[PDB]
Amino acid sequence: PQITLWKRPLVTIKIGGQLKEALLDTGADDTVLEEMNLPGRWKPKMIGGIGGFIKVRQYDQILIEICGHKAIGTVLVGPTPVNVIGRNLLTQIGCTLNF
Amino acid sequence: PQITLWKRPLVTIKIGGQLKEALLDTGADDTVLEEMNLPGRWKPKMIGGIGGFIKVRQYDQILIEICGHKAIGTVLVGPTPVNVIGRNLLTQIGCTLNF
Ligand SMILES: CCOP(=O)(COc1ccc(C[C@H](NC(=O)O[C@H]2CO[C@H]3OCC[C@H]32)[C@H](O)CN(CC(C)C)S(=O)(=O)c2ccc([C@@H](C)O)cc2)cc1)OCC
Repeated sequence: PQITLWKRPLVTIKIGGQLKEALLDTGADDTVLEEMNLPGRWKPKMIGGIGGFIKVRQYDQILIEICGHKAIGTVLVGPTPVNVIGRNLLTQIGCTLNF
Repeated sequence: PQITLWKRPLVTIKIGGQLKEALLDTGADDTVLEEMNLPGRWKPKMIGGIGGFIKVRQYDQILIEICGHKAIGTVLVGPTPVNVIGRNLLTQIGCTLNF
C-alpha cells in the first residue's frame, strides 16, 4: 500500500501468534516491541534512543507479519514507549520512502 | 525520489541559513534538531522516546528545505543525538511509505 503521514503509520502485526499494533519507523535501525512473552532463546542487549540507553531482550530470526507482509529477523523486546518496526524489517517487506 | 532503507534515510536540510543532515523519520510526530541558536521566541518542552525524555526549545513557523522541498512548521531544538525530520514536515513535502 501507499501510506501517507498525516496520521501515525500504525499497522497490525502478527508475532508469536498474537496480533499487535506497531509503528512503521524509518528512523529506527532496529525493531523494538514493548514487554511481551516470546518463545525461544534470547540474549541481553543495549539499545540507545533519543533519551538514552535501555536493556532489551534480543530475539533473533523471529517470524513476524507486518501489514500482510512476512519478515524473519531480529526483534528487540523492552521498555520502549511504543512498538516500532525498524529498518531491519522494513527492508524485508520492501518498504521505501517516496516524495 | 525513492529512498530505500538499507541505510539510514539521511538527507541534507537547510534551516536558519545552515546546512545539516537529518533523518526522514516516519516514527517522529514532530521535528527535532541539534542545538542551534535560532532567533525568535520559543517555548520549553519535554519530548520522550527510547531511554526517556530530553529538554528542547519549541520554535514555530520555521522554514526548512528538505531535498529542495520547502516546508514550514514547528521545530524542536535541543541536545538530541540525531536530527529527525518528523511527520509535521514530511507531509508538507509529500512523503509516503510504500511497499
Ligand atoms: C548518535 C546516536 O546516538 P544514539 O545511538 C540514539 O540515536 C538516535 C535517537 C532517536 C532516533 C529516532 C527514533 N529512532 C529510535 O529510537 O530507534 C531505536 C531503535 O533502533 C535504534 O536506531 C536508532 C536508535 C535505535 C524514532 O525514529 C523516533 N522516535 C519516536 C519513536 C521511538 C516512537 S524519537 O526519536 O524518540 C522522538 C520522540 C518524540 C518526538 C516529538 C518531537 O514528536 C520526535 C521523535 C534515531 C537515532 O544513543 C543514544 C543517545
